[PDB]
Amino acid sequence: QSITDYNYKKPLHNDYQILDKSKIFGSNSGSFVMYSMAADAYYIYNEKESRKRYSPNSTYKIYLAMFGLDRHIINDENSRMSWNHKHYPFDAWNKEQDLNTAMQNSVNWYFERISDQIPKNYTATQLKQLNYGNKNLGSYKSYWMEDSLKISNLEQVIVFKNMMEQNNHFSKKAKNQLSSSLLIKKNEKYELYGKTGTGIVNGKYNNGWFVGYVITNHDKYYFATHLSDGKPSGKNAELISEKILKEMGVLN
Ligand SMILES: *C(=O)[C@@H](NC(=O)c1ccccc1-c1ccccc1C(=O)O)[C@@H]1N[C@@H](C(=O)O)C(C)(C)S1
Repeated sequence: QSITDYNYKKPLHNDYQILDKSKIFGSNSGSFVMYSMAADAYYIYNEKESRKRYSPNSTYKIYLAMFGLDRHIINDENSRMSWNHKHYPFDAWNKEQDLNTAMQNSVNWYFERISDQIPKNYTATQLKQLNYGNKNLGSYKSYWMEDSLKISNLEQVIVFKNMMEQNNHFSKKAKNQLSSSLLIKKNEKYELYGKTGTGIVNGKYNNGWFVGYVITNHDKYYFATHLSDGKPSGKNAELISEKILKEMGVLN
């Protein structure tokens, strides 16, 4: 909307390292950002592109889940929601959900039902405290889905790291419940947590995301891949993230 709604220009006062992951990105365009907790350092492929703000799409379900937990819309004993019989094109959406199944299968209606219960003033307060991108709530409907609210790839990392790692307003039990819903892979070497997002505009992919974090025995890393062109889907952003993280030594 405004002059600053499409970019993040705040300096990184940290140590940062330029990466070249162009061979992994291939015919896709976008950026990758990682932050290491132990190093207090950022690692960025395509820094210019990492500061452009895009709709977060389904990655904002991270924040809707945290808000839903914070406001006691869902909890640790019961995060179940019944299906209202509206037919969806995916069978995984046509059934009862809890936080885990909704996050895993990116069930939009579950998060929409959460958002409907959240008053605009609370969201505005939270996006301000979190420094969430352009903080633009617009019409306040599905404002995170190809709409007013935009965030950069660099901000996806900073905002998620700060939300989880600072001693703040969100409880440890909420943070733990969200983490459980985001767990993708666990083995002897690492735990990988994350969430995809895919935007579709006029039948074409236009905006792919995979935002998450890795816990190893030595460190914790927050990361995000954004795709703006080529085949810009969440699925592809996840594949790219895994290839990059592997090369960097984060996954062993
Ligand atoms: C998350 O971003 C999300 N996005 C969408 O569903 C979406 C966004 C914009 C336009 C269309 C759609 C969409 C996708 C699938 C089916 C129907 C529709 C629609 O509204 O017509 C949900 N998350 C994605 C992810 O990558 O995790 C998803 C593709 C699983 S769907």
